[PDB]
Amino acid sequence: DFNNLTKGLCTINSWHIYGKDNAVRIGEDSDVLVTREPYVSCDPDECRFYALSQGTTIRGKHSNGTIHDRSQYRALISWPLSSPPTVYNSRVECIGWSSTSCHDGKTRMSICISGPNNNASAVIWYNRRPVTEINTWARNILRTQESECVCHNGVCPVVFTDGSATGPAETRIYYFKEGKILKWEPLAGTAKHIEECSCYGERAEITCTCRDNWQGSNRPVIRIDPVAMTHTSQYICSPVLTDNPRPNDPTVGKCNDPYPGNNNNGVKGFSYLDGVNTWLGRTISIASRSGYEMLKVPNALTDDKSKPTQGQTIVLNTDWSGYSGSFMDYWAEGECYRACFYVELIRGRPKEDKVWWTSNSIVSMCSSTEFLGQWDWPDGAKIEYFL
Amino acid sequence: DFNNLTKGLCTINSWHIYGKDNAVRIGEDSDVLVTREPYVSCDPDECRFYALSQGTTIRGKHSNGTIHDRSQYRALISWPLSSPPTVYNSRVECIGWSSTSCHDGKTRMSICISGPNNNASAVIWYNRRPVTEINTWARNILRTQESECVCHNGVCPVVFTDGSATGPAETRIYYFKEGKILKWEPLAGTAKHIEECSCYGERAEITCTCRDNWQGSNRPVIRIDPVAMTHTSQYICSPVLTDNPRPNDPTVGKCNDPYPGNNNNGVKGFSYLDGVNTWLGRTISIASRSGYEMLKVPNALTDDKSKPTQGQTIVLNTDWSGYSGSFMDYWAEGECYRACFYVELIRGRPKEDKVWWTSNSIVSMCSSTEFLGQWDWPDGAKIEYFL
Amino acid sequence: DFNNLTKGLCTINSWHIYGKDNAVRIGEDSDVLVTREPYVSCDPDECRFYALSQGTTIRGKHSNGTIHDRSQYRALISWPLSSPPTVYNSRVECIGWSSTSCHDGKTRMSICISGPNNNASAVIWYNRRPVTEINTWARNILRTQESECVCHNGVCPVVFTDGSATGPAETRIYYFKEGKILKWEPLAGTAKHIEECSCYGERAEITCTCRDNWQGSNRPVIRIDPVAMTHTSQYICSPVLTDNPRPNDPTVGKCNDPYPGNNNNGVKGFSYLDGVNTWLGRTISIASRSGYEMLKVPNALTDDKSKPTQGQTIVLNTDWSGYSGSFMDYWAEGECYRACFYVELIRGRPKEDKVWWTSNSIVSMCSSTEFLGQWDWPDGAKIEYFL
Amino acid sequence: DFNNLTKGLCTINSWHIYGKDNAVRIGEDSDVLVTREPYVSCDPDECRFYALSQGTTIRGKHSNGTIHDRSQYRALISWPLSSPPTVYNSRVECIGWSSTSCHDGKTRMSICISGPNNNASAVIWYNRRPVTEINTWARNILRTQESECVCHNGVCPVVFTDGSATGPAETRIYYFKEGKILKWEPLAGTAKHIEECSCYGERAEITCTCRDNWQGSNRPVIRIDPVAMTHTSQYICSPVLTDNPRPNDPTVGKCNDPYPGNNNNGVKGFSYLDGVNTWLGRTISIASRSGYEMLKVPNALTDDKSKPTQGQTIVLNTDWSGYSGSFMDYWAEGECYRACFYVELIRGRPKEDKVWWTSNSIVSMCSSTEFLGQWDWPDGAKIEYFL
Ligand SMILES: COC(=O)[C@@H]1C[C@H](C(=O)O)O[C@H]1[C@H](CC(C)C)NC(C)=O
Ligand SMILES: COC(=O)[C@@H]1C[C@H](C(=O)O)O[C@H]1[C@H](CC(C)C)NC(C)=O
Ligand SMILES: COC(=O)[C@@H]1C[C@H](C(=O)O)O[C@H]1[C@H](CC(C)C)NC(C)=O
Ligand SMILES: COC(=O)[C@@H]1C[C@H](C(=O)O)O[C@H]1[C@H](CC(C)C)NC(C)=O
Repeated sequence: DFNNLTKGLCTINSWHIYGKDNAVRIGEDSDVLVTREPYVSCDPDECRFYALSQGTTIRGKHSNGTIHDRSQYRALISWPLSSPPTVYNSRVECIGWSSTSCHDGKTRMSICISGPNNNASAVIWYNRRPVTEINTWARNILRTQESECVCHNGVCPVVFTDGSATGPAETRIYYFKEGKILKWEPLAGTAKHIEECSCYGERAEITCTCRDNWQGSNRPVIRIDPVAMTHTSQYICSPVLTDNPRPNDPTVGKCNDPYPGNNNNGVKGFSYLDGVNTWLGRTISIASRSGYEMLKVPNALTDDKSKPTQGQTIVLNTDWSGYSGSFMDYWAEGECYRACFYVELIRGRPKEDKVWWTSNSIVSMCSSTEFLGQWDWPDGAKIEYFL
Repeated sequence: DFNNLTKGLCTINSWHIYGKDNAVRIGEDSDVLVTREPYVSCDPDECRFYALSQGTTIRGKHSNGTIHDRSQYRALISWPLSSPPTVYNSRVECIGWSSTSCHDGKTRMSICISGPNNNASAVIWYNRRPVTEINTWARNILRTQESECVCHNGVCPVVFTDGSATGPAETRIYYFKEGKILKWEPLAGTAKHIEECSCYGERAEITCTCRDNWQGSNRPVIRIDPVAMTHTSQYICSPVLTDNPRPNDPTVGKCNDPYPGNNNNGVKGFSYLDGVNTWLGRTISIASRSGYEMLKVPNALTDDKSKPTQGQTIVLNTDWSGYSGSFMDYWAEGECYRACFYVELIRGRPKEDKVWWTSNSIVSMCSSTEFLGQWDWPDGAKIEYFL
Repeated sequence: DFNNLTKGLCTINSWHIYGKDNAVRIGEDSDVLVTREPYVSCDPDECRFYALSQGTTIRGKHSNGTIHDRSQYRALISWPLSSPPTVYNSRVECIGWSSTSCHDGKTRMSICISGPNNNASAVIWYNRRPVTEINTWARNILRTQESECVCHNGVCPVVFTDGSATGPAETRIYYFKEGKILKWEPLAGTAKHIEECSCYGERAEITCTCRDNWQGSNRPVIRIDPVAMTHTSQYICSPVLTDNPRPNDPTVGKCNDPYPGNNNNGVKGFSYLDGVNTWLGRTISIASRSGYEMLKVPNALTDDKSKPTQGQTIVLNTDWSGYSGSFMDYWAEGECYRACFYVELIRGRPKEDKVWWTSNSIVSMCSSTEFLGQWDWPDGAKIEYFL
Repeated sequence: DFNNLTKGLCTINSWHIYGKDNAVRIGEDSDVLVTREPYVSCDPDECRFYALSQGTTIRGKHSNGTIHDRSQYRALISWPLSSPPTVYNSRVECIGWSSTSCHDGKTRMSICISGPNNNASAVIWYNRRPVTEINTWARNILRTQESECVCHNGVCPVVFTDGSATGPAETRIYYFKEGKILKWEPLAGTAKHIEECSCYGERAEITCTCRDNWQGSNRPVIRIDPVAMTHTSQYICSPVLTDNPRPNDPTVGKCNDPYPGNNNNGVKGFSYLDGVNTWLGRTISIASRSGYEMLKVPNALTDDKSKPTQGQTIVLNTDWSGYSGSFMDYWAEGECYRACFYVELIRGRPKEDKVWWTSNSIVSMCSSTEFLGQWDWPDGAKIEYFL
């Protein structure tokens, strides 16, 4: 049967290490594919790492220029937890340069979009075979979440966006079931721009924390109802701004508008909005994608004045970070859903340009009800060795 | 039970990306085997890429001279969809330099022919064990389809050819069932020469579009009946000639004779003859194997005057193409058979001779009922990196 | 159902070769991960090699400095028996720099501890998903056995230690069941210091032979009761001292105190205390970790005067050895539990410093009731080839 | 249930290609292990290649000196049919420098012998776990078949030899069942010396064709009865001598004595003694291990004057050959047992000494009832590329 979001989030008193692949370190001497936009996603019997390959190894020569986001050589691949996406272990889910993937409890739905900027198309795969296609509707880079979607009794919502990435665009929430479109609706609510949504589900409710790439430094939130196939948007009120770049933390935030200071930019990110048990993610730097932390910000979603009451350093401020998304092993044993997340430790261009490539590692963690000590999880590689 | 061709072809209003392995790109730095004559074929629980290995990696030194078609080091290998045929992932189906393979719904039948030009032999494997052998009957390079065959209630027809490749030869249609020969018949119909057939089945009918290597630029078609174990040959009337090389498109074509202009040459190819829902494949160039397109030519099979009413670019005219064959996931969910095909993106010799090898990548697509945007799918490699 | 320790140890009249991976030899030309602290552990349907990867290949450049014990790039990996821990075959059980792992008959429990020296945390995984966490309690390198634990009717005891490694510390015996803590107790008995325990079970009794890293050269023994969840500590009376370094063998040993001569040092080790059928392991050298032997010392556990009555050379005195732990295929056929053990053949730093790395191979053997001839099992590699 | 030899041999009117791995070619650029003494053996659901690894890749530096037969780094490995024994695909069955392996229909029994020349020991594994050990009985290199054994209703006979390899020695026929010794008997019959036996079974009878390494150029035959656990020895009467080196073919051969001309040497080999349907194998050269042929010698086993009535070239006289053994897919479909065999194409030392290694490829073929054309199957590699 299809998995149903019947549990709530477990209490998050800290975060324990869940997974790390050290792909860039290892890939300096093994056949590791170049990637970006990774994520983690579970099936009923296993969890795996996911990402968009560049169709080349890091040590390979075609790794030169992998700083590019959309090429015909990209594809969503998945592989064994905490292992490196290698040419021999990676499994191609589908071909494209933007994806999302989730398991409905019975089987998996993976979606890859591919094509030219002005005329791309998305293909929904279910049970490893293509079932539905969706053509661009705004003709300007059709794109999806870049992280696991969430299903409920067969329904798996997926947030898409088509149009400008620096002004109003056409965002849509699609409701699929066995790869077939049951219904889709345009973005409603007060969020003024939706990009790469990070989602999670619990108690029949799916919460996606995305990124306002044009005006907000205070990421938008899209709360979805998988049963009524309806949703709503907004922002995280809290003054603890979580995008990047982003102006410094104010004392009050905006709930239904983008908090200004930075335009036309940002980084995929996530959060766990669950009352007092609410945790946020943010790069530590406000200027670039470096260092990453988790901060317990009670009621951030609604308390336009909320500040951290606890936190945890994930990646030091002197180490490279990047994309961060949420996933949960919905098939795990227990009375609740252990909240997990991943951080993308980008290496290479643009920041480290003595190499011609751009790749990343992965570090993943899940919540603990204990109050555990922390450690920073760097990619670990030495660009020097790559010169 | 054995799968039965009980559906018709789905409407083809466009073509979506199905698979791509970027083997030559990746193989520049990983252990990827040298190949040619690839194809795609599905089982009830998965689909895979297939090809004739050269028994050597691309970066390997024995890759030197892999421009040769028949050596004792060749063999039909299959591997995971959209992955590169590597030394560690490729599975040897059988040994030979010409094959065909299909699944009857219960298990798979793969056939490899091997041996000296004047005295080769074919071996039919069923359920991964050899069952039947067939010796040359014309003593001049025994050869098969080079792409998936099609079964119906246990019967899987396979088109063979023995004799000259530049004049009359002995072509036969064999009817196997569990690897055993039930019956074989000589080529009947008006087709004057049959080489490397591309087939597909629907509504108890198997249609193979082959290539008249000696006189036709307008590929022959062999329509087979798996129940009555009888067939018939002809050509595609349409003036939209689909072989290569080939003279320019006339206004009227030949239905029961080879359309002249080019002799003793051509390229394996496919087509989907289904009334108005009829689609053709052809290299874009008329001189060499470069660029590839799909064109909706209603009734091409019977309308000796038919012209394109719609089309789609698969590979740009400035990129290398090659062999193209048809396959369909006959075990997919749905009311019809989604038509798919693959294009072989040959790299190396003879066209690109600064390297001593000849290999290829793979790009595969299946039909969509939507009207999707297009993108060209190049191999992606840079021979420069290989020097 | 959960496996139950219902058999006794088979008679040990000699030791036959069980497993060897020649990872350092092979890894000189293949992608083999750098490791340390290996072990062997069985499931109901297979046995595998285990170890703490360094997140890098031996030939890789990040192998430089792998002499370090705790980094964020370490992780417990398992792979196919007698094969080398490669980047493509190794499976990540969990992330950390100290582990233990056992199967309760139904599924496996693996534990990895990770973090900064002054504030680490342990994570218990059961059935491949995290279930329980345990924070440092003495704030000075939380650590576990470094070898397989043993379960009984669902209960799997694990010996931990936190605090100084050169003076009194806090050792605890935890009793888990399906990853959940049922109960834990502090170290009782007369053992004055517990480090890296090697355990085995038979007839409802679990016996762990650990290492007194601060004062004893005569390793301590912790006998555990999985049903009553109670234990007891002591030392091996025998004068045949089995740690390293260690003073020369006296005529009488200590039963309830550390036998002096060497302080603040040692090597993980094991033993089989079973009446007259009692066998010990020890490096042959008394100065460093080189050469390894097995010696039948009847009643060593209680006979403060016992001497060898038989023995077997495992690794010559002129070859590098290291850690040694016990495991038994508790799911094997037969009336008893064939005692097995592994020896870690460390290569590289500190002893062989012309290379910048530190890795190891593995050699494993199990007891025979026959009286078999012996052979020494060297790592086999040549550091010269690595320069 | 256990497989039972209930069929007879199919008629052998020719031989078709079954398997080839091109390991040395491929291994010039991929991580292929160095091996010798290969063979092929089937289980109820698959067939695989087997051999004794050298614990190193061909391109690896430890490949230097792999000309040696017994080292502590050797081990019996098995892998996917027609693929190369790679570091990532090879599976270690057991550790040793002499093996044999067969499947009784329920599970597999593999045996590896290891140790010093004057005091080795054999370990019998059943269902992948060690069960029985057997110590040397003549104290001079304990050794087995080097090719698949044959079982009947649970009983799997294995021919061993201990003592001189150039004079009388102690050969024994062991009868195992689930790895346990049921009974063993010393070599009886008129064969004066037994080494590396090649066996096959049909109609409750197991026939092993071995090699008289001290006096015979006309290989001995040991016919075994798996039910009565009794056997008998002899030689192949035929004057078509099949060992190597060997004097030229006489007109009459010896039935119960070694045919003289060459002493203290030979090559593992096989044959199919089945009345008129009797086929022999022999290197084509009489001086070294080069070229290989199959010859239909009716009644060779009993007709001390029999000459070839038909034959087939397997490997040309100008290509390297070596060991040859028999195997049959006893679980194949059909009314008879298709006779198969493998030839070891040794490369490197001693013949080709510009390299410091010694490895091999594999070529395998099975009988056809057809009269198929032939082709020679060379290893394919170019030692030049290895310099
Ligand atoms: C696959 O490429 C990415 O994820 C790129 C990576 C890049 C980044 O932020 O580093 O922006 C993503 C881009 C987002 C817009 C908002 C700039 N999405 C697509 C589909 O092009
Ligand atoms: C395996 O080799 C091929 O597929 C070769 C490849 C070559 C080509 O067209 O590029 O012709 C094929 C040849 C066809 C005749 C018509 C020239 N078939 C065989 C079995 O030799
Ligand atoms: C993973 O690291 C090890 O096993 C190290 C290896 C090192 C050795 O003896 O070679 O000591 C272990 C150390 C033990 C104390 C007693 C010195 N344990 C930890 C968790 O740091
Ligand atoms: C594993 O080594 C072999 O197979 C060696 C290979 C060598 C050969 O003939 O090339 O002789 C085998 C030798 C046979 C005696 C009769 C010389 N057997 C053992 C166990 O040492």
